[PDB]
Amino acid sequence: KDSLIMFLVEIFRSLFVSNCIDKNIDNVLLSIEEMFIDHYYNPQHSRLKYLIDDVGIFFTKLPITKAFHTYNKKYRITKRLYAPPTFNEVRHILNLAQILSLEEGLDLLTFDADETLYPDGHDFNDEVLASYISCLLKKMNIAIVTAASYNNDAEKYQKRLENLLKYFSKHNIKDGSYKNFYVMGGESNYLFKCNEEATLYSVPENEWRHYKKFVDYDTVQEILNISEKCLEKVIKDFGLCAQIQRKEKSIGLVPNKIPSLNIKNEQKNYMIKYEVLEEAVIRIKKEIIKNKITAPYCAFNGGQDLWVDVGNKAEGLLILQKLLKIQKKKCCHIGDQFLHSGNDFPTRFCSLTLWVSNPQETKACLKSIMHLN
Amino acid sequence: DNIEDIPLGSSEQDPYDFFTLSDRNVMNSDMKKNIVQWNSRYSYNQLKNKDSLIMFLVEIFRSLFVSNCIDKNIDNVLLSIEEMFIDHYYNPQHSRLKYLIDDVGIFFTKLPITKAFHTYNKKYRITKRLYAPPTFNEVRHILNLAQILSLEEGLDLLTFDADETLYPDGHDFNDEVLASYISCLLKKMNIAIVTAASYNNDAEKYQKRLENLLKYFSKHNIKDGSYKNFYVMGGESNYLFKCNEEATLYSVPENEWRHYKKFVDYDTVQEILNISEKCLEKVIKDFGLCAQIQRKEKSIGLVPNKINYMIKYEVLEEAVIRIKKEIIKNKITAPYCAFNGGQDLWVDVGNKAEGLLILQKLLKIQKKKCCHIGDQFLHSGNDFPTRFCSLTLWVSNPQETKACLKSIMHLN
Amino acid sequence: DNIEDIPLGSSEQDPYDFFTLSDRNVMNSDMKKNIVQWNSRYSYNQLKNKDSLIMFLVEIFRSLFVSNCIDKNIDNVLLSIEEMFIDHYYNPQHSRLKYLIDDVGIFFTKLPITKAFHTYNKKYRITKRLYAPPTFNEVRHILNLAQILSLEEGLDLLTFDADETLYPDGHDFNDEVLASYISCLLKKMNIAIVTAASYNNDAEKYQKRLENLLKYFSKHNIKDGSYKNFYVMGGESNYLFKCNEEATLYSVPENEWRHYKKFVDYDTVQEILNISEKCLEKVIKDFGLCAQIQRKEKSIGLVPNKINYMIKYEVLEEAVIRIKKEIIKNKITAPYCAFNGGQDLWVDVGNKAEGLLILQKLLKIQKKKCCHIGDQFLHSGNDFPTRFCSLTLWVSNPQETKACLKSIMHLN
Amino acid sequence: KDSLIMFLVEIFRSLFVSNCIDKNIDNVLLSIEEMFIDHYYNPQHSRLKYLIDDVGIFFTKLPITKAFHTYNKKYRITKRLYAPPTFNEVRHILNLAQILSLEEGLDLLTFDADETLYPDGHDFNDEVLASYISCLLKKMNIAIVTAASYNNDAEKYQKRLENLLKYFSKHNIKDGSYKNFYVMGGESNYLFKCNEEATLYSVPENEWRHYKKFVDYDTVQEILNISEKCLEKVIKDFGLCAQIQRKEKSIGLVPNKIPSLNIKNEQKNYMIKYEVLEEAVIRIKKEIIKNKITAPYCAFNGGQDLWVDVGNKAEGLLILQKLLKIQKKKCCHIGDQFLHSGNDFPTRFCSLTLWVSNPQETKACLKSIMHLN
Repeated sequence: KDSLIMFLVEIFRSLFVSNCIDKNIDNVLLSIEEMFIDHYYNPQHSRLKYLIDDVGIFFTKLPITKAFHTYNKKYRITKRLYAPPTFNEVRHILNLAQILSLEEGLDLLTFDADETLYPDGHDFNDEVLASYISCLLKKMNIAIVTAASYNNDAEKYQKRLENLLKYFSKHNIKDGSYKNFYVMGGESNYLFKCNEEATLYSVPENEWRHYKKFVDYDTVQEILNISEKCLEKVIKDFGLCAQIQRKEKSIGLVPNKIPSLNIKNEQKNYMIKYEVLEEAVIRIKKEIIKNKITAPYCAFNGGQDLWVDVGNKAEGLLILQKLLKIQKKKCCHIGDQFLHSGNDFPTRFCSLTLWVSNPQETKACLKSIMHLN
Repeated sequence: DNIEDIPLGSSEQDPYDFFTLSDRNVMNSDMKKNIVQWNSRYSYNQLKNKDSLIMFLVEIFRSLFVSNCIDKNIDNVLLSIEEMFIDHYYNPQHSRLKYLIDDVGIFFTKLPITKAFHTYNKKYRITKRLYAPPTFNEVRHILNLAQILSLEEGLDLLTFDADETLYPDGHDFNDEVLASYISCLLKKMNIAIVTAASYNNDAEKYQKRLENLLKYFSKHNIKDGSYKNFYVMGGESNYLFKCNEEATLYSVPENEWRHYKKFVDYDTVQEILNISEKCLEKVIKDFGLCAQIQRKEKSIGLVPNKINYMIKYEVLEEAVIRIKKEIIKNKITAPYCAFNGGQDLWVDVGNKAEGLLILQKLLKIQKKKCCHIGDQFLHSGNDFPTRFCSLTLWVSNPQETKACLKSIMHLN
Repeated sequence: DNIEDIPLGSSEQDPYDFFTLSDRNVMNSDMKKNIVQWNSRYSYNQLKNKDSLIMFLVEIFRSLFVSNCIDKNIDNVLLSIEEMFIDHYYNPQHSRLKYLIDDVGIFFTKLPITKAFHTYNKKYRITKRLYAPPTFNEVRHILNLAQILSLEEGLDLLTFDADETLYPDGHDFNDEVLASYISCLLKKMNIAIVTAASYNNDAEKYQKRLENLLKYFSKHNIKDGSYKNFYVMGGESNYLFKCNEEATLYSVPENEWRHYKKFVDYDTVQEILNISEKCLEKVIKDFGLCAQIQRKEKSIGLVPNKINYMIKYEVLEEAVIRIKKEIIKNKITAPYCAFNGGQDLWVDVGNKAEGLLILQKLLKIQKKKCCHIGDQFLHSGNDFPTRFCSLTLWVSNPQETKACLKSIMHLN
Repeated sequence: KDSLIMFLVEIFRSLFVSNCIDKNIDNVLLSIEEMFIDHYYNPQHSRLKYLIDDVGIFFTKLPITKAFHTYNKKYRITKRLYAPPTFNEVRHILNLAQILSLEEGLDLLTFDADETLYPDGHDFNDEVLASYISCLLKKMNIAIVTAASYNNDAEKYQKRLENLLKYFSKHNIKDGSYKNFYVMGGESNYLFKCNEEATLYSVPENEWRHYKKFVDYDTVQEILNISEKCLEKVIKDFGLCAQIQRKEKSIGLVPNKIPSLNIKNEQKNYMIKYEVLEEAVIRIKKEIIKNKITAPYCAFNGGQDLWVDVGNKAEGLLILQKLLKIQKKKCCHIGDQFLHSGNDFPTRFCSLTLWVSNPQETKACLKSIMHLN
């Protein structure tokens, strides 16, 4: 799951079953906060490292006590006699705590666009969410990391973000704010910026090529050929109706449309069992590790088709960090961890990370970002 | 055979959920739901509680897979499990399968679980997976296949949990392809619809949700008198409707079916609603909720206010347990159902198991010839006991309901 | 208040143990027993089943320790737990503590758990441990301290599970230091001994095990008539003996105490023994065991043959469950106890909870003024319900029994 | 616990609940055996490595199927309708499987003397067990690893093994078998052999010094001083009545005798809570790791007193292996894993290891060693 959330959940459970969760529990909260701050400083030798081995690194001193006190007044979770705090609520607590930790401020806010901004299969379609990103764009750089691989063609990427770009053109671009907006395609392969006319344009590759570690063209082609052989073997033994699609630095297994239960004349994408997709992801990672590949890559499920890309969203996050000359403490990222189950590419060590189950919680977290100043 | 002797425990609580997998607000698309079932710590206890028999088979197949022998001749293990299943069919009480699992229920047919496994495996080749063992969704598909293949003789009654399968996300019936399967099945066998919605005795309100479906019924079914076999049940076991010549529901006279339902002195009914109303009012005050209470004749509910204002899922669970505890505190033995919906809370003085038995006794159908289409993710086990009333099939989405009904259509 | 309404479930089974921590053959010295309690996967489910209330406190203190606040002012958590304990003392049925734990039982005294924690911590400084949280053995010591400190008014009855505490490894009583504590306590309060051994109505055989203890009784206690308060109970609740002028046991007349025990038609008693004897004979044949069956008037047992030939512990567990299942198959409702000893198997048509209540009613003692010294590792929960009859203390070895009795000696 | 045992236990449980455990289950057993042999060959890339990460290395092809079939006829564990196979029984199965795996034979048999041979606090006192070691001594070298630290004084070590040495003198030493017997004191610090007169004598340190990796005298003294400071701090805050005892290369915390509950005039060793001893072991390991000590050492509980020695029983096992010029496949060790809870010194990778809860199971395992030839 996520060992840190389970740590706080189990503590709150045991505090609840003692029938003292609604009294003054500041001694427990302050002790947990002092332990969290003691992991902020001297992280490798903190006591939290022994209690939880996969804490990672904390880049800010979060006020978990003040965050709990603030959230509890809003939802009154301590008043419930029969329902103790849940996994979802503790996730909300740590989200508010991470926002409150950034007292000095941040300059880079990144969104895993596949997970939070647009609902998969459609374009940006949230007028209120565009307004929150709008006012925040003025104060800080906002970057968008998207897994779509359209090479460096900015028109295809604009089709998904057209509504937000139209909002930019109407209200943001007036006072030079528009320069702060950045978009990252592929995983770390294509970069796009915004212009005065509110239209996406690809940044020259030579400007940001030096920041990223080079990956040999022979090595990536080796990766795609391995993935092609595995996907072909997986289609053969499961008798699937899918095909392998190869991009410049991307390869995926996409289902073929077939006539289905709709009578006479209609189509539906061939449903591939989610279990078969996970089996394929494990086979691909097993074969890639067998060939001793050090180059970073990401093989993810993400819906009904499987895709293997070179580079990970963490690499694009660190690219934007090093390019904009921002320290790691002053940048945060909004992304959903339910979609990436096994991780191995989680950015908990690259930048601050927020967990937001649906676009409505994104509005709530972005409202808190507005209130922070 | 009777609701009085059937085990309910309406005022019990399933062990608490900290991960809130039932929260269909956070879980959104089916992709995120399927991720958590792979991780055992995320969903184990919640899962097995919904259907322990399936989990029992998951553990056997898991050990078969990790022994690296799941793809060899495993017919000895499967035949042994089938032999336990048949021995539980012949002698359900005090069987050995009953000893292993207390809540296994009753089997009404000889389950050919071996053939169901061989056929399901041959179609999807799930045994070829070297790194992913068979998951919970696939063994529940096998149990569906085993129950369909078991049902060799035929059916007379088909029942649908209408809130779960027929209505998309609370909307009205809007699946024309599904109507064709339902119409062809009504021609051959009786079709019963049980829905938790309580619209008093207003037949037009119940028809409004089934308006699209009844249009297909009037187009093709009205020709051969199959419409008489169609029945709808309101409340949970409180109101009964049949179909007339036109595509409109007409209420069955109360005197015709009154005796089949277990008697409730009615004074207790409104005592239940008064306790629930006081608890919900206190819950609204305590959490400052923006909601309204809708009270029916024998039903009461807590519904969010129109913008819909969001009610915290955990507050809904808190209020359900408060109502059950306060109902115990007044020592009320009447069978009822207080369930936690996605956005709404509802307390009904009926149970869908009670209405299923009422439909069985009215139509004078034996239990072997009765089946039920229902999703076991949403309904708690204490409110509706699984496989105690009839054969039970599990369907997660309208597509699997289509496939099950198509397979039932080609029966024998 | 009565054995008839008390919850037994004599024919139930505790969830199976794969690690066999109860196997005192493999576990040998107390060092190896203490190792496994630190690992949660080794002993969790088995432990909590023996005393869930203690485990409930372990989880709270575990979360307090991992919060790195167990050594700060934790009096708010402890006072809240104490407030739940007192609320469970006033209203045990339907209390909130009863909601958290179903098998908590009844409290007969206001537990000062806060003071018991503060005193136990101040003596051993268990809160100073930075890497090891408080274990199960230390919280069960605190519960012992909380129950002794709770008992403020005083005692009239003291009961010993003789098989567990008095006899060393099945030998006769051979602890002269313990006799002094027992003698001083008899002077002030009545002392009752319940032992599972069944020697028919032979008072000399029961005395042979207590011969060393009765020598001390005759030396110091006989002077002040305290010997009259001493009572011994054979079988499990079948035979009763008192003390006479000399250091010899004399049987209490049956007519004096017959009515207190729940009636058994006796014909069922021998039906139970016949079922058990047939099951044990089949078990001996099936596993080729070298053992003998000893049948008493109202007791029957399976005992290893003299060289002692070793009987596999798991075969003993298998035979216990076989006997319970076959007893159910004949639908026998009489309260009995079939327990799995270390080397022997025994089926008694009595229960130590039934005999404890018989001693309570005979001496006309209120439950608040009754206590029991017993080890909860050996006795299963279904046979002897914990804290349903009187206050219960947990003792692992003769040394802790000495310390508890010394603390009881200085009471008020 | 021990992940491998749990693997077999859970499989046997699921086989039992299917009500097929008494039928022909050779397909499951042979598949598990083939998987075990496939981890014997190419161990780093075996499928067992993925299913169980801590399998370690297997030095022989064990016949787990034949071992189960042999054991089942003896105890009829498949006939039990209500009790599935336990942790103890599966441990017995793997013991028999490891014995049967040594078809070619072994030349070195080692006993953790603290755990199996003598019951703690007493000397060797098993006439029948001495007979089994007697006949086995002729065919193979038998070594004894004991944690007692008496320097290189052979008289103190003979006091614990006097009964077995007397058995050696009467029946073994007649035909030159006595030369095979070896004893290892400390952990890997003192070595003893047997002579014609059946009396222990210390082997010269220079003969076997080269095989063991050298540990600086400054480093071991650093270890003992750290342990002395920790034990002193532990005695101070718990108010214990114990004292620190320092040997050449050993240091321990030993309880002080105090007058106890026995009236007037008697003594008893001060009881130290087992929880305090575990807390001290963790503190000592934490401080030693903080000072970056690479030298092998062992800090164990083992009763009522705590002892910290330099070197581990694994080092003595490998010393005797390299000294006697024996391949790892032809040597086994009999020791109990209940006493060493957290391990970190388990010899599952050094040699074959048997698990034997009491001296009676040692007699049973040594009878099987007799039957192997």
